[PDB]
Amino acid sequence: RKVEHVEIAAFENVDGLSSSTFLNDVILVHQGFPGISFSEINTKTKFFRKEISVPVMVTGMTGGRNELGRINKIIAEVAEKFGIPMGVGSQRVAIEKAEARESFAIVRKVAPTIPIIANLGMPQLVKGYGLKEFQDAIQMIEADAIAVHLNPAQEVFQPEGEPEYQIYALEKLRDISKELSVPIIVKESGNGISMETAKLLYSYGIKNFDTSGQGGTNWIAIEMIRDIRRGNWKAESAKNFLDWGVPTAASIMEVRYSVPDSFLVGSGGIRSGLDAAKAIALGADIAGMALPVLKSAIEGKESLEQFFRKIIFELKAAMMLTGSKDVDALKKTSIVILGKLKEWAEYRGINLSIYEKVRKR
Amino acid sequence: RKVEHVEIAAFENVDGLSSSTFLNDVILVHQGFPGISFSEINTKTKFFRKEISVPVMVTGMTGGRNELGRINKIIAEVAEKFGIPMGVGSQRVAIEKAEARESFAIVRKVAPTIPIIANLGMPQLVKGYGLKEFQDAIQMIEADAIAVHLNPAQEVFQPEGEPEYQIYALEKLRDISKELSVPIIVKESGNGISMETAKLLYSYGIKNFDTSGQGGTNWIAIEMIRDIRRGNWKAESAKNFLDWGVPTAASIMEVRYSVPDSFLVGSGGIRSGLDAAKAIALGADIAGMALPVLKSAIEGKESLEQFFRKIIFELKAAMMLTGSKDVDALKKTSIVILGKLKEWAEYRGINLSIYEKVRKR
Amino acid sequence: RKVEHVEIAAFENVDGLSSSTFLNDVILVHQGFPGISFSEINTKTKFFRKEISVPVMVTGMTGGRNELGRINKIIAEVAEKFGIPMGVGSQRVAIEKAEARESFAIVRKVAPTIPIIANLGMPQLVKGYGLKEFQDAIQMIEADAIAVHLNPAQEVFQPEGEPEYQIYALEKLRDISKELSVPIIVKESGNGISMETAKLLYSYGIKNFDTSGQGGTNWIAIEMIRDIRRGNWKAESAKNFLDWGVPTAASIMEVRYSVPDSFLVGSGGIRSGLDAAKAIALGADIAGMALPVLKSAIEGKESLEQFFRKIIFELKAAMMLTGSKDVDALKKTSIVILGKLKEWAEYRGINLSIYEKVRKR
Amino acid sequence: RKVEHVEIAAFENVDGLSSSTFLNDVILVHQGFPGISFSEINTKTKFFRKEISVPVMVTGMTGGRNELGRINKIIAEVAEKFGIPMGVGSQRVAIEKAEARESFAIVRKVAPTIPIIANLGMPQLVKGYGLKEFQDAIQMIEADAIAVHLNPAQEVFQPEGEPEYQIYALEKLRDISKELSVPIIVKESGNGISMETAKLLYSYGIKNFDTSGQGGTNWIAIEMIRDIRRGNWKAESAKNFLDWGVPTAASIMEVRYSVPDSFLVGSGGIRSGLDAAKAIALGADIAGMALPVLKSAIEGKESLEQFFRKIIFELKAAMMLTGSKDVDALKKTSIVILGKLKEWAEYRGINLSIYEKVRKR
Ligand SMILES: Cc1cc2c(cc1C)N(C[C@H](O)[C@H](O)[C@H](O)COP(=O)(O)O)c1[nH]c(=O)[nH]c(=O)c1N2
Ligand SMILES: Cc1cc2c(cc1C)N(C[C@H](O)[C@H](O)[C@H](O)COP(=O)(O)O)c1[nH]c(=O)[nH]c(=O)c1N2
Ligand SMILES: Cc1cc2c(cc1C)N(C[C@H](O)[C@H](O)[C@H](O)COP(=O)(O)O)c1[nH]c(=O)[nH]c(=O)c1N2
Ligand SMILES: Cc1cc2c(cc1C)N(C[C@H](O)[C@H](O)[C@H](O)COP(=O)(O)O)c1[nH]c(=O)[nH]c(=O)c1N2
Repeated sequence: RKVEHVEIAAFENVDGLSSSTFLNDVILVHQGFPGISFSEINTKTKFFRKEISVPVMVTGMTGGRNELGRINKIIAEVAEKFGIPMGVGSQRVAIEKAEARESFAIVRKVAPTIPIIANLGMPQLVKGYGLKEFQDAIQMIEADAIAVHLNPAQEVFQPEGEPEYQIYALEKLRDISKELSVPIIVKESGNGISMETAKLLYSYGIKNFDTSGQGGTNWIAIEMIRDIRRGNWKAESAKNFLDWGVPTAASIMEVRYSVPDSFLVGSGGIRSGLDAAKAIALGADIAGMALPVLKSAIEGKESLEQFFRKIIFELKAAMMLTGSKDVDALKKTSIVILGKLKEWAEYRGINLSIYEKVRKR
Repeated sequence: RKVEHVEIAAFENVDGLSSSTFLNDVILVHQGFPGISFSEINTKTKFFRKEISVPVMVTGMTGGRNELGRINKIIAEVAEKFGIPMGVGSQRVAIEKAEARESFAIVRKVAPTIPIIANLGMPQLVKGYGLKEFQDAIQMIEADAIAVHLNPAQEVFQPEGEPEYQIYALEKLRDISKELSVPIIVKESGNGISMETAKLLYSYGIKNFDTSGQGGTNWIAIEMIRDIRRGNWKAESAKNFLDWGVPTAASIMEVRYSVPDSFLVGSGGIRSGLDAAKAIALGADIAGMALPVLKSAIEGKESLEQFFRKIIFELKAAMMLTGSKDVDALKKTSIVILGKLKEWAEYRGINLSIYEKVRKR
Repeated sequence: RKVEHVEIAAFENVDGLSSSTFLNDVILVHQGFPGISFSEINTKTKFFRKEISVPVMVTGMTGGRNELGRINKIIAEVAEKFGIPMGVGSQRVAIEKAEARESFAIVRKVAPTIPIIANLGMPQLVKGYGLKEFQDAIQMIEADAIAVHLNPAQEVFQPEGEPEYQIYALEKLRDISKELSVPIIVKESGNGISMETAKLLYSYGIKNFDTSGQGGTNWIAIEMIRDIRRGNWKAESAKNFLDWGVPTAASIMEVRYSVPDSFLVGSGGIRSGLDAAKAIALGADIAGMALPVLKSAIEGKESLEQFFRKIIFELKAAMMLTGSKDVDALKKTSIVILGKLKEWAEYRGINLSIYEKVRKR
Repeated sequence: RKVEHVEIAAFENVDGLSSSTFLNDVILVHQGFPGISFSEINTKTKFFRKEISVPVMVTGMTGGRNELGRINKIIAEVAEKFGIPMGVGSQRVAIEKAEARESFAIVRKVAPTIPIIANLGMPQLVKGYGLKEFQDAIQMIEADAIAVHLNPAQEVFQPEGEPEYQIYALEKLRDISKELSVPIIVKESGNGISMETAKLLYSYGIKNFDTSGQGGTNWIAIEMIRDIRRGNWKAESAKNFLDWGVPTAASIMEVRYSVPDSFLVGSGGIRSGLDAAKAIALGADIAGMALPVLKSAIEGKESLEQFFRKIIFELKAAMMLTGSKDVDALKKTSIVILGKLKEWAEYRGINLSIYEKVRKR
C-alpha cells in the first residue's frame, strides 16, 4: 500500500492532473539593474533552531519497508550534503511494528546535522495516539520537529475506511504540544490549507503550517487509480473531485494573511526554483517538495544531486533577476498577482494592500 | 411526442449542448481539518411537511402512456427506497384521457411515503384550467405539492403552437393557491428563473421556485432536433438560441437574492453530488435532477440505485471536505465565486456581501 | 470595381475575419414568465416620418451597373413586401454617368412605400460635391433620407488613392443639411463610430448615426484580397489591421452614451434576429444588415424572403423570451454585459449605471 | 559568439518564444472621421539635438568582425536614406582590439547625418571601464548618444560567466555622464524596465530609457539554445524562465508613470508600424526595433528598404485612422487598455486616470 502509493505517484500521471497551483498567476518583477552580483547571493535561512543552506525542504513521503528505507537513505544523504531539511513519511507502521523502524532511523544515521521532521496523521489522535507515540516518532529519528498530516480528501476516496477529524484531535494535539520538546507543523497532503483551517489550528496553539495545496501530486487522482485497479465504484466519484482543494498559491496567501506570524512551508506542486522563489515571495518562509524528489531518488543519488543543483540555480536565478541578495529580500521583492488568484483573494476578503504589508514582514 | 421527447433526451446529444450552468465558477473551500467524522454527516432535510433523507429531488419528466408509466414506476420505487422526493411529468394528458391516469398513479402505489409532486403547465391556466384540474392532478397521485412549469423557450421553437403567458395566468394561479391544500412550486424547464420573474411570481404569492437553469437538458436543442427531423425551417433559428437562458448557478443567486425567504430547488444540469453540494452552498435548499435519472431508469432499477448511491456519496464527500455536518452547515459553508458568474452577479446588482449574508441566513 | 467588391464580399471569406462585434458579451435576460403571448408581439417602429414593420433595415451596398441594379431590384421588392427600409450603395457613379441611374431608380419603382435611403461618401464633400449632388442622389430614388458614409480604413488599404477627411467636409455637410428636405444619417463601413467621432459629428448638427462596427463585413480584408490579387505590397500591411475598429456592440454603447438623443442604427455583423434584438436592447433604435442580404439576394427572391422570415422570427423569439411586447419594451429589457465589452466601456468612462438609464430613456 | 548570437536570432525560433509584449491588450480607438488627409500626416520627431524622419529607431545589435560590419553597413545606409536613428551592438570588442573598429566605424561613413548611438554593457562599469572607454566608443562612430545595456537575464543563463550589477556601476555611470558631451540611454535586452529600476536609474541622473521588454527577441531562449548545443545543464533551467520579464507594453507604462519626463524608446517585439503606433500612444517617444531589421538586412539592402516602407506605411495608417496629424497627436490619441495589461497596471499601483494625464501632458 505504502509501495502502491509510491509506484502510482512515481510512474502514473498524477502530478497536477486536472488541478492547478495558481502559480502561473504570480509574476516576480524583473529588475534590469539588480544592484547585486550573482556570487553575493545568500540562500541561508533559519529552520527552527538550525540554519539551513537553501529555503527549501523535502516534505514527508515514505518509510516502513526495506525498499522504502533505501529511497529514504538516498534522499537523506543528499539532503545532508545540500544542507536541506527532510521530513519522513507517516511513521504509524513503525510505531506498530519494530521491523519498520530501521527504514526511518537510517535517515538520521546518514544525515546527522540537517533538520529531520517526524510524521504522524491527525486521525491517529482520535484513534488513541498521544504523547508517547509522538515522542517515539520523534526519538526514532532524533527529529527537530514533528509534522501532523491532514489528508481527509485522500481518505474519502480511498477504497478502505473513512476520515475522522473530530475536534477532540486538536484538544489532544494542544496537550501534546505542551509536553513535546520539538515544534509541531500541521501539513495538508495535496488539497491545501484554508484560512478557516489555519485559524482553527492557530486557536489550538499551531503556529507552523505546510500548505500542501492542489496543483502538485493529486492524491484524489492516486486513490482514483487505486479504485480503478480494484473495480471499486468510488473511482468515478474521485474523477469529479480531481480539481478539489485550495491551490498552493491561494493557500500561501490565506495562511500568511490569516496568521501573519506563522512559520509557513509553501508546497504542493513546487517543481522548479522559480516555483520556489514565487512561493517565498508570496508569503512562504520555505518552499516544500515531495514528488520530484521521489522520482529523482528512484533514479539514483547522482540524479537527485543534479535535481537539487538545478532547483538551487533556478532559485538563485530568480533572486538575481529580482535584486534579492538574501531570502529576506526575496520575501519582500515586487510581484504581480493576476487572473484567478486575484479573483480568489478578492472574493475571500484578502485586501491586496494589507496583504502586501503582511507578506513583506 | 411525449415518447419523442424522452427518446431525444435519452439518446441524442442535448445535455449541456452549447450551454453552461456556470457551476464551474463556484468553488467550495476545502477544509483540511473538517472538525467532524464521515459517519456523523447527516443529509436529512425538510420538504414541506415531510422529512427527506437527502437534499435532492427528481424533478418532473414523464407519464401518459404505458411505457412512460413503467419508467415512472422504476424512478418512484427507487426514490422511495432512498427517501428522495419525486415530481411527475405534465399531467395534462391524464386530465384529458382516463387511460393516461395509471402511468401517473403507479408512482404513489410504489412510493407511499416520499413527497410526490404533481405537474401542470402555466399556459393551461390561460387555456381554461383552474382549481378542479389542479385538484385532479394532485388527487391522482396524492401529491404533497404541485409544480407549475414554465417552458416558453421550448414552445417558441417547437414545430407546433405558440407560447401564451398573459398575467391572467398568475391572477388565476393566485386564486387557485387559496383553495388548494398543498403548496405550489413554480419551475422553469431548462432556461432559468431570473430575478424579474421570481419577483413577479412572488408578488402573486409564489414562494417555492425550481430554477431549472441552462447548462443541463437543452430543450431548445431538443426542439431543434424535432424541427430538423421534420424539415421545419425553425431549426436553424433554434440553433442561434442554443445558449439562451439564465445559467443554473446565476439563477440560484438571482432567486435567493431577490426572494431571500423562498424555498428553492437548484436544478438544470445537476449531474453529480458535487454539483448538488455547490447548488445548495450557493443558496438552494435542495438540488433537482431530471435527465441523468431518466437515462439510469431506462437502463434499469439497479442502474438507478447505483446512480443515487454515487450522488449521495459525492454529496457527502463535499460535506466532509468542507466540514459540513449537516445540510444547514452546507448552506453556510465557505465558497469562492469567479469568472463569468462573478461578472453576471455584479452587472445584475447582486452585492456579493449582502449575498453572503442572505445565502447563509 | 463595384463588381469586384460584390464578388469578394459574396464569395470570399471576409465576414468577421479576425474581428468581433463584441455581441457575445451581451446577454438578454430570459424571462420564464414573459407576461405576454407570442401573437401580441408588435414589431412596428418609426423611421423618420414613416412607420416600418420591423426594427431592421438593409444598409447601402450597390448600384451602378445593370447586374448591380438587378440585385437592388430583388432587395427592394422583398424589403417592400416586408415593410423594411432599404439604403442603396454609393450613388457617385450615377451622379457622374446617366447610364448608371436606372440601377438605383429601379428601387423606388418596385418599392413605392418603404423608406429608401440615398448614399454618398464623406470624401466627396471635400472633392467638390455640394447641395445639388445631394439633391440629385435624393431625387433619383425619391429618398426619405441620405446616408453619408465614412470609409477611411478601406481607403487607406485599397490599391488606389488616399483618404481625405478635412473638417471642411463637415462645415459643408452642416450647410447642406440646412437646405435639404430629408434627414442625413452618417454611417461607417465596417470599422465603427467612436464617441469622439459621434460628438464631432453632433457638434455639426448630425443626430442620425449608423454604427457599422467591426465584426461583420471586413472591408480591410476585402482590400487586402484586392491587394493580393494585384501583387500590391499593402496586402501584408492590411493583414496587420484586420482587427482594427470599434466592435459593433462597443460602438452602439459609445454613440448612445455620448449622444443620448441620437437616432441610432446598430449594424456591422448583424446576422440573426438575436443579434438584432441585442443591438436594440443595447441602445440602437434599429438593427442594420448588408452582407447576408446580398448573399441571399444573389441566390434569389425566394431565398431572400426566407432570410427575412428567419430574422423576423428570431427577433420575435428574443422579444417573447424577454417579455418584450413591443420594440420599446425591448429597448429597456434586462441585459448582462460581460468580458471585453465590459472592460472596453469601463476604460472608456462609460459608467454602467448612467448607461442603463440612458439606453432605457 | 557574436556570430552565434546573430545566427540563432536570425535563423532559430526565438522571436516571442513563450513570451508576450502585452500589446494585444492595447487598442487604438478608430476615428471614422479622422479630420485630416493622409498626405498631411507628419512623422518627423526630435532625437536629442537632431530631427528624425520617423519616430522609430534601429536599436543596437552587432559589429566586431567583417561579416558583422557588412550587416551594420546595410542597416546604416538604409537608416540614413530613411532618416532613422541607428544604434550599434556592444563595442567592447573594439575597445579591446583595433581590428574590430572598422565594423563599427563603417556606420558613420555610410550614414553621415542620422543619430548614431554607441553601445557598452553595464557590467563593464564594474569591470573597470570608465570615461575613456566611453569616449572611445562615442568617438569611433561620432556617436550622438551612448546606450548602456542591461542584460542580467541573458548572463544568468549563458554557458559562461556570471552577472555583476553592484551599485558602484551606477555611481561610476553618474560620474561619466558629467564628463560626456553626448547623452546616455539605459536600455534592457529583452526582459524590460520596471519602475524600481527606472527610479533607481533616474536617482543617478538617467533620463533616457529604452524598455526592451519581453515579447520580442527572447534572449533567455537564445542562451537556452546555446546551452542545448553544448549539452550544458542550464538549458532546462532557461526553459523555466522563457516568460520571465516585464512585457514591453507594461514596461512603457511603468517607465512613463514613474519617470514622467523621461525620453522613452518603446522596444522589444515591435514588428509592425501598428506596434510602433501603440507603443507611442501608450507613452513611448519613439519605437525601437532590432530583430526584424537584422533579418531583412541579411536578405539585402532592397529587402530592408521594403521593410522600412512597410513599417512607415503601417505607422501612418494608424495615425490616419486615429486622426493623428503628427507624432504629438498620436501620443495623446484615445486608447483602450484591457486584459492582463490592465491587471498588471492595477496591481502595480498605476492609477489609470493619472496615467492618461501623464502619457499625454
Ligand atoms: C509517494 C508520496 C507519499 C506521501 C506523500 C507524497 C508522496 C508523493 N505525502 C504528501 C507530501 O508530503 C506533499 O504534501 C504532497 O505530495 C504535495 O507536494 P508535491 O506536489 O508532492 O511536491 C505525504 N504526506 C505526509 O504528511 N505523510 C506521508 O506519509 C505522505 N506520503
Ligand atoms: C424527458 C424529459 C421530459 C420532461 C422534462 C425533462 C426531461 C429530460 N422536464 C424538465 C425537467 O423537469 C427539468 O426542469 C430540466 O430537464 C432541467 O433539469 P435536468 O438538466 O434535466 O436535470 C419537464 N418539466 C416539467 O415540469 N414537466 C414535464 O412534463 C417535463 N418533461
Ligand atoms: C458588397 C457591399 C458593398 C458596400 C457595403 C457592403 C457590402 C457588403 N457597404 C457597407 C455596408 O453598408 C455595411 O455598413 C457594412 O458592410 C457592415 O454591415 P454588414 O456586416 O455587411 O451587415 C457600403 N456602405 C455604404 O455606405 N456605401 C456603399 O456603397 C457600400 N458598399
Ligand atoms: C542579434 C542581436 C544582437 C544584439 C541584440 C539584439 C539582437 C537581435 N541586442 C538587443 C536589442 O537591441 C533589443 O533591445 C532586443 O533585441 C529587443 O528588441 P527586438 O525584439 O529584437 O526588436 C543588443 N543590445 C545591445 O544593447 N547590445 C548588443 O550588442 C545587443 N546584441
